[PDB]
Amino acid sequence: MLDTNMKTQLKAYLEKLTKPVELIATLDDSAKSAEIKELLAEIAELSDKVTFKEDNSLPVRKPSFLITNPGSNQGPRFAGSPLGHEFTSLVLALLWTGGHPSKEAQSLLEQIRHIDGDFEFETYYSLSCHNCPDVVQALNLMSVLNPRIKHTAIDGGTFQNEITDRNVMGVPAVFVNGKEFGQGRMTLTEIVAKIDTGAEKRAAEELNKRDAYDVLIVGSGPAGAAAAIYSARKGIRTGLMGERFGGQILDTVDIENYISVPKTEGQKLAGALKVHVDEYDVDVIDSQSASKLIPAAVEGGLHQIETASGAVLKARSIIVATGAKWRNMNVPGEDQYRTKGVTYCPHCDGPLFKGKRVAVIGGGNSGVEAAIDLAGIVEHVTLLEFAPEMKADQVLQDKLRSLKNVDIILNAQTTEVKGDGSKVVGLEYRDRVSGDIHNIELAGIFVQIGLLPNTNWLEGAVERNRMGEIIIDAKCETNVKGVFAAGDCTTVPYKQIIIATGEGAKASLSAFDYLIRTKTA
Amino acid sequence: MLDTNMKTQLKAYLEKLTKPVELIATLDDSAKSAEIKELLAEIAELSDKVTFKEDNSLPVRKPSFLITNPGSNQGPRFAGSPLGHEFTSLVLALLWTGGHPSKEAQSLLEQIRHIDGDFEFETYYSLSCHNCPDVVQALNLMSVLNPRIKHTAIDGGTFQNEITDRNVMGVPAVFVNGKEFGQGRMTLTEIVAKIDTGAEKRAAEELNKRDAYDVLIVGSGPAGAAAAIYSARKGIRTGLMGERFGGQILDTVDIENYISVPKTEGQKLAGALKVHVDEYDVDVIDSQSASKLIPAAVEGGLHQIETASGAVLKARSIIVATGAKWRNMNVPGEDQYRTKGVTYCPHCDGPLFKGKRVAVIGGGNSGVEAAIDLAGIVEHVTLLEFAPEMKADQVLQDKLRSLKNVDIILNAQTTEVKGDGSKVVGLEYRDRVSGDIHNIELAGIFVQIGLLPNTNWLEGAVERNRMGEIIIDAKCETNVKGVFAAGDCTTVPYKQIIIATGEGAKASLSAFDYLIRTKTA
Ligand SMILES: Cc1cc2nc3c(=O)[nH]c(=O)nc-3n(C[C@H](O)[C@H](O)[C@H](O)COP(=O)(O)OP(=O)(O)OC[C@H]3O[C@@H](n4cnc5c(N)ncnc54)[C@H](O)[C@@H]3O)c2cc1C
Ligand SMILES: Cc1cc2nc3c(=O)[nH]c(=O)nc-3n(C[C@H](O)[C@H](O)[C@H](O)COP(=O)(O)OP(=O)(O)OC[C@H]3O[C@@H](n4cnc5c(N)ncnc54)[C@H](O)[C@@H]3O)c2cc1C
Ligand SMILES: NC(=O)c1ccc[n+]([C@@H]2O[C@H](COP(=O)([O-])OP(=O)(O)OC[C@H]3O[C@@H](n4cnc5c(N)ncnc54)[C@H](O)[C@@H]3O)[C@@H](O)[C@H]2O)c1
Ligand SMILES: NC(=O)c1ccc[n+]([C@@H]2O[C@H](COP(=O)([O-])OP(=O)(O)OC[C@H]3O[C@@H](n4cnc5c(N)ncnc54)[C@H](O)[C@@H]3O)[C@@H](O)[C@H]2O)c1
Repeated sequence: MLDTNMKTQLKAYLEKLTKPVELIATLDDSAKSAEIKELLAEIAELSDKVTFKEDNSLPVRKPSFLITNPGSNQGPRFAGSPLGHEFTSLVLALLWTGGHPSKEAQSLLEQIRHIDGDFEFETYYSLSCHNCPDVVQALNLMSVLNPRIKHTAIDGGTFQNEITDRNVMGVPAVFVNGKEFGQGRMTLTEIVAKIDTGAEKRAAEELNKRDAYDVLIVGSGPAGAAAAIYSARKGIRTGLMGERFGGQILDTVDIENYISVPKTEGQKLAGALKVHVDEYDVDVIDSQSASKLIPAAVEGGLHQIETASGAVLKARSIIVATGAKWRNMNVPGEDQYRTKGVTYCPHCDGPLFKGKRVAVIGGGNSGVEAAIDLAGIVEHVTLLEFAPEMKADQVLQDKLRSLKNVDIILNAQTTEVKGDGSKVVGLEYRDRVSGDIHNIELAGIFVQIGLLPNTNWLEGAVERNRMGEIIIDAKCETNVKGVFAAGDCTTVPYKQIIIATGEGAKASLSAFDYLIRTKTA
Repeated sequence: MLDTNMKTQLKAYLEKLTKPVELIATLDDSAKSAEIKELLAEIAELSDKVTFKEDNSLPVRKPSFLITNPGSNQGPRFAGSPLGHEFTSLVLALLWTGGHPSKEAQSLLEQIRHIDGDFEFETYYSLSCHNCPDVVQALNLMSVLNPRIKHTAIDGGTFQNEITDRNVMGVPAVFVNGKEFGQGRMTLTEIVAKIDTGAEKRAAEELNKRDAYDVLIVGSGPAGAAAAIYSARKGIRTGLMGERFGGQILDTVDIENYISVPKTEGQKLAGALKVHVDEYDVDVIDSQSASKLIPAAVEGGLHQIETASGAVLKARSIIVATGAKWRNMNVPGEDQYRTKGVTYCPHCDGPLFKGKRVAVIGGGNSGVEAAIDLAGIVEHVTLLEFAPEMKADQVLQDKLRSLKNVDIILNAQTTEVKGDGSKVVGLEYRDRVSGDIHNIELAGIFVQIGLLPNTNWLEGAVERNRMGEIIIDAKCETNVKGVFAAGDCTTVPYKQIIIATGEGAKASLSAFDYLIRTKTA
């Protein structure tokens, strides 16, 4: 039923065929199926690539024909007339199946080439309908790429029997596996979204496709936030990846040394940090953990960060700001009284305990200094050391034995934090030697047993001191060109919010200075 | 007229005499003056120190007698009876004048021993009055110490003539140089305040008397404020001296990078800094300039700071935080448009000039980097260099010549900042070679010609790099034990409020650590 106009175009279009096409028909003696025999044999006669065969004992509609390459039995199936408005749908099916490429976004085409679900699409059309080809062609494309996605386009003029049995007022009308899909306009892009609803949001593929960063900051505590703002203000492409925006301050409650702010709160300062950040062009990535730094193999090239989610980001410059974790005792009641008397930092919370009795857990330098600190502010201090002797510098140990409101207890293992449901009221411990249990009444417990920088993921790539801290010069420079670090994760002598924010800003200005110096062409 | 009780005490009290006393009388034949002859000769007869002479041609009241040491004619003069309630006033005058000491605050006594004004005090009393001795004795004491302060105590029973001529309803009643002074109760302490109303508030003597500080912080910008809060929170004795509380931020207007605070203002942040400070025990000294550090000559001893006012303060530890001054062009209109388009820092203000044309003044590193910075943010940048070539690292000069929105002008001396009464609209300059005048239209002028740390007052005492910055390690330690430094005055690579506050806190924690380590007895 091809008109001469269609023939000439079709002859011209089949000249753009690089693979051999076969049309496999299933026909039933009716004059409609005779009309489709004629057509297939007309088309076959127009090209040496195109062969018309027929197999009339297949479990598919009659009349219909599979378009395919030799051997393989995968491709678009038309039932009834592939003419009218669907003429250009038919040329396209032959072309694609014969090696011509899709004229649309190849990213989607790969996405489609990899899909797991088994889908038969059967679209219902009729020859008169103007808006039906775009849906037909769409789902045609799909059937060629992935062999799991089958597609039968159905002319309503030939199957009024199926039009009624299954209600179809209005075409086009598609039916994914004997189930209503959708009607009217649908672009391929739009089709593929809905089909992969039970998709799997590969946000790691989102991340892998991003452009290189001018600076990528790893860690979104105070240090990294501060660095993100200073970087964004220079207008450079800036990224800020971290596990949890706000770092340590988020789990903090009463904060009284953020300079200029007599009293604030962790959740609030963290929100204030997020607001300042969003005042600038900063791609904030949350809930994402860095697992490896790969240093650029040449100056002027790019460093890489690997995430635990399997993504890889790329940056002209990196800033590490991943902080530290204070070690816990891991005893009953420790959790329960976190921020209600059990604390870590003596700098931050010391003043809250004037007049009160406290304990320091840990006999290292950090614990011993902490006790000499608290001793001046508070009424009584009890230091408890797990080992049979204190580890701290002698100078400090003698100074602590000099004060009149302090007790040292050796071989003392804290077993329980006690409180009243609201606040700490005491401590239980055992003598690791005789096994004897003991009780202290107090209002505060300062755990000073070790800081652990979050840097074991950097082993081998940047240099660390012997406590795990990232070694930095005054400019926050690491031993790798174009990698800087700021905050508690580094060798800064002290760990405070106000100190960490200053270092992030430094690291940012140092990173910018390195970008502008990276030479020329 | 001495009764036997008075004699016995007086005999006992004159035994406490270390110098020779002379009573010089002026007497007029009346039986009152005969009554004072008798008395003087009774007293003379009670001690070998006390001699009674009389000179009856002196320009003073009759009867009266000067009490004094031989030769010299200075001391308390009584007119009429020095008896009744004023008996014990008389013993005291003889004792003090004969070398016995004042039983009251010797600080005041030195203050009084040094006074410049010429004062005759004449107090009016009468024998019956209970509250008159304390005023009489007070002003007696004064007359012995300083020889400029004369004092005649006047018995009203003998001079009813002067009681009426000069109205005196109610005693005691004192008259500094023929002029009403005061009536009723007056302590010496209270007398001396009022007499030195035209005193001179030696606030430097206030400062010289203060106890040693645990830490003395020099400079009350952000760095020193931050250090004062961290120090005070440890409860140590802390002092914060500076020229002007708030440092550089006070003259600053729009501040958009104080981390956590999207927009604040200089005068406000400075007030917020003052409030946080006053939340703790910090002796704030304002309007006071340090002129010299004298390092302790031994560990465990005290450093000293000399002020321009001549005061000297003492501290176990010092923190220097005296900042820097950006160099000005010193041209007409520079002042006028300070904070209205003329600025110093490109980090702070760069973002305000998106789309705008700007100039950078200065072809050093700081200027050239600044131009490469602004070039990315802004539409056009014009760098003007006073010399015939730029000074900056070559790397940077080539990078600046690489950009497409930049002009370099050599031998260019800015002559005028132009505006519209509100904001900068352009710049005038001369070619230092041909002398030709030129004009540029712009909205911003970034002056980048040199930072000058405020540290020339430290020459020789602590070590400085070659740009004048105080050399510090990561711990803010200087090359002198127990002296630390923080903020723009030091070698920190960048000068920002958030960076300076972090350094002040560091320097504080480092200073505290040094205090606790300073050994033992
Ligand atoms: C209970 C408590 C109370 C405190 N109170 C005060 C106080 O009153 N005042 C004060 O000044 N300081 C206080 N501090 C300390 C203060 O919070 C720290 O100085 C500050 O948070 C350090 O900031 P930071 O940016 O360097 O690191 P962090 O705050 O620890 O933030 C680093 C961030 O990076 C994340 N991260 C870690 N590893 C990775 C990775 N591989 N990839 C991506 N992200 C990663 C971390 O989970 C965190 O979110 C307190 C700390 C605690 C624990
Ligand atoms: C116009 C302008 C705008 C700025 N805008 C910003 C901005 O938007 N953001 C930002 O982060 N930074 C900004 N800055 C810079 C910021 O103010 C500095 O980083 C910061 O003030 C440095 O603090 P500081 O404590 O180290 O020293 P300073 O702020 O300079 O304070 C030191 C103090 O010590 C005093 N002093 C000096 N000598 C002595 C002495 N011998 N004895 C006693 N006291 C002494 C000084 O007069 C001053 O009061 C700006 C600076 C200027 C000039
Ligand atoms: N300046 C800082 O803020 C900072 C912070 C952390 C570490 N550091 C430095 O790192 C080094 C490590 O010193 P440190 O004191 O942090 O660690 P440390 O390992 O040297 O001392 C830890 C001590 O805790 C004791 N201990 C452990 N578990 C205990 C428990 N459950 N109960 C009681 N006692 C227990 C151990 O016996 C040991 O004495 C030092 O050089 C220190 O100066 C510095
Ligand atoms: N990182 C920082 O924030 C910081 C701040 C200040 C200085 N520095 C360092 O100190 C050194 C000094 O560099 P710098 O650039 O501050 O100073 P510089 O003296 O090296 O350069 C100053 C330049 O200004 C030019 N100049 C002076 N007056 C001028 C005028 N009125 N008009 C036009 N041009 C004029 C001079 O010709 C000279 O080229 C460098 O090593 C720099 O890195 C660093």
